Amino acid sequence: QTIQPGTGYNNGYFYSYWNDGHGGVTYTNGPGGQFSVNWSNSGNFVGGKGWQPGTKNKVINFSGSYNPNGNSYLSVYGWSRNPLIEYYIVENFGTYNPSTGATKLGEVTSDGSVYDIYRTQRVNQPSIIGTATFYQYWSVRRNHRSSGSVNTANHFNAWAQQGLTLGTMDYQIVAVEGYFSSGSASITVS
Repeated sequence: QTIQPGTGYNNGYFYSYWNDGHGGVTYTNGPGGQFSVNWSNSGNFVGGKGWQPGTKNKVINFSGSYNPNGNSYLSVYGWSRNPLIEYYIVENFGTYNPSTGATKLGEVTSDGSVYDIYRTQRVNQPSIIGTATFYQYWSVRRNHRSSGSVNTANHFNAWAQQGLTLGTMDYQIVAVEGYFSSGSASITVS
């Protein structure tokens, strides 16, 4: 169903939908691991389905239509505690590369493409544990796609070789994020 921001479980999967209050975004939970998002002149939002808690070796499958009209990303997104980390394994994006301004740590090959790895620090920003300071890890896919399989272990292992050591995994979802743009997406996670 079309819902206001919140989290929960729907048809077997965890979901999380958040927006900045700006308006212009419609999020709908669909059958199985499907979710749909339609936006027009939105603010900043994030919505998707997956698991709570996630794991360090989950192989995530996703398929569907992803049609961004401007700034947006389609990624495997989640958090870790001890250390507190917000991470993204970006599979596709619109007009803006999300790693812009981040520090490149290295590269990793996974699921048919090389990914560039970055890190950035968020100081006194909102998090799953409240206002805090933490790193944001990024794996950005070179060959954009809207369907496929993501072997999270390859990314976590690559990040570990670069110094990151994830601790307790919190939620882990396939998410569509939008940043003051428009677009449509219908994604199914499994």
